[PDB]
Amino acid sequence: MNYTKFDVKNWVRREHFEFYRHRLPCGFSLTSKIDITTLKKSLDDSAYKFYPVMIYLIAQAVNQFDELRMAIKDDELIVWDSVDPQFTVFHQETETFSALSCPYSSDIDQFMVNYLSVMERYKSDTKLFPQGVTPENHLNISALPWVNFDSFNLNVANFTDYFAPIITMAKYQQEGDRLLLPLSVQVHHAVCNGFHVARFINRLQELCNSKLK
Amino acid sequence: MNYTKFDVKNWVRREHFEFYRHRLPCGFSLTSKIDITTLKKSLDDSAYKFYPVMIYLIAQAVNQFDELRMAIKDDELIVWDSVDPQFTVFHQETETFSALSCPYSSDIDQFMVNYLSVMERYKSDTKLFPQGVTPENHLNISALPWVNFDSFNLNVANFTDYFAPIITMAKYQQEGDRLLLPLSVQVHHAVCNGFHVARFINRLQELCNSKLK
Amino acid sequence: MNYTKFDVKNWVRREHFEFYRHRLPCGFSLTSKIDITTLKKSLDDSAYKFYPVMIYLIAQAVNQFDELRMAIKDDELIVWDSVDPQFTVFHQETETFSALSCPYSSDIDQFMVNYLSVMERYKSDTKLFPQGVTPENHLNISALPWVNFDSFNLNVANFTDYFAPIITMAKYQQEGDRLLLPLSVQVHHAVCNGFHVARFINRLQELCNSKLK
Ligand SMILES: [Co+2]
Ligand SMILES: [Co+2]
Ligand SMILES: [Co+2]
Ligand SMILES: [Co+2]
Ligand SMILES: [Co+2]
Ligand SMILES: [Co+2]
Repeated sequence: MNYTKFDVKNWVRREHFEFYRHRLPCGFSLTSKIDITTLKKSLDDSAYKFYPVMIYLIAQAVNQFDELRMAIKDDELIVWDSVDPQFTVFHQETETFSALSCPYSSDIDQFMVNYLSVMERYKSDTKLFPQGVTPENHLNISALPWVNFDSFNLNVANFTDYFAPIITMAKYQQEGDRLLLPLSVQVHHAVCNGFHVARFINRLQELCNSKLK
Repeated sequence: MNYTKFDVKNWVRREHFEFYRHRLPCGFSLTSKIDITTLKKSLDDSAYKFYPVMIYLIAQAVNQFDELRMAIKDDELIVWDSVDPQFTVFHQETETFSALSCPYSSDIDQFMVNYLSVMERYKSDTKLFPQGVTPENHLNISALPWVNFDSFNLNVANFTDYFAPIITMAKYQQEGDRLLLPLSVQVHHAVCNGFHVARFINRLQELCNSKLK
Repeated sequence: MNYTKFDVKNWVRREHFEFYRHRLPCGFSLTSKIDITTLKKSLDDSAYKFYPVMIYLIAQAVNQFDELRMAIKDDELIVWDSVDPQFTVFHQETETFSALSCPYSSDIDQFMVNYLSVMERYKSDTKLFPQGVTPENHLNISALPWVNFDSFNLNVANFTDYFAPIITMAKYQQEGDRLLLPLSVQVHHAVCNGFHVARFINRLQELCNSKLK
């Protein structure tokens, strides 16, 4: 068991969780711009690719905060020890997207090897879920490289007890001397508030500004 | 009775109200940036705090327009003579937010005294609604001070006949020579359209640019 | 018959369509900024008005891509040969909006004549749908000229099998040496993905940068 059953009996956010879960079911999206000036430099002195490093960096930050790793399993509220990213891959020949995942690793070079192999194996597989069933301990990551956006938001009919963060990136752009990346974060309010989203974004920004390895 | 029953029989927006209320239930959110350069200067020559003045200023503008003060009471469509703001307060020890309100006043200094006392009284109260039942004649105001956003949007499951405006502020930032504040406005389309939201924002901007007292 | 019944039996996006249509009903909105510097120049050397040219230009691009012209008719998935725009008109005396449409034409001057006459005929008609029943082969276009927005999003209760794109424009603004127009695109995920929205926006931008006639 790769999760811990959360002591909700005793949880300080108990009232908050039930209000936003059942009283006023709510989630929100917010788009913010990440300075990736430093990151671009780091990439430049390396052989790492952009999409693969963002995946890694987002999964790395989601994995430092518990509230971004919450779920319901057995009608119980759990916390995943770790999450693996499910990212999108564009298929040029069909104009559709496939969703892929691979195991997260604190070792970036091991991450990269995991990524390239999943990519090699399923590159021509235009099914929606080429690997089958999505692992429950996941996060969704996606990228719209062709257009810059100031906003993005998913309008989903029903969102009951779906607590995995959905992260979307747009095309970066030169905003003077800075290179910025619009990143949309969408979460459920039962487990995550505005503070927790801000704390993830401040952490991701830190990481973009640090050495890769 | 602190409201007037609206003559809907005769209302020019009658068809519009029923279409967006029952035919195609709809609301929208929009985020715009308020120049608060002047405001910062005003604050600087004063002892007023930021969050408290924004609250006051938003409640002041919501209180000049009727359509932002609408509601259903008794299955009747009403207009509130006045509304009191319900703002959020962050509790650092629990990572949760409390919602508080206090009486609106055209006298800012009286507003401030109302604010500080409600704050003093409930500062350590991490309940969600420390004061109990929210007053019906309200508006929601909230602030995400830790992160700058270009967009924000609430995804609420059901929104039936909930006509109170929800306003969210982000961290301001220096956009050249200007200090700007992302402000998200979310409303129901039955009572408020794009014109009315724009008219509120143009009015709030005016007010940010004027003397406080 | 102004549509073709789509071979969905054989469609490469078959799985994608049913997943986002029934499994996880989903749509999204995204706001991007269109450089209309060139366009302003073109207008300047002409007698064309802004709202009318944007309408024309958006309808022109929607009409080059099939996926933006999809619908359900007879429980069948169709593609419209062509679509006519339904745009909004502000009535200053009532503070409400009317929705109007007129026939699309590859000849801009013919477009303009169609537009001016529909405008002349229904200018003082504050009904919501002054012309009656909206043509099925449409797109919605709207404009909020009074305020600049970085984001916009419609929160619609139910969106079942409604595949027509909704496009919203804000007030442009001078962003240094460029004049930019925030444009919000909202679509259903069953027929349109992030690639297809980006491809529409890249096409509209091209068109803004080209001669009118
Ligand atoms: Co419950
Ligand atoms: Co860990
Ligand atoms: Co009705
Ligand atoms: Co009054
Ligand atoms: Co089905
Ligand atoms: Co054609």
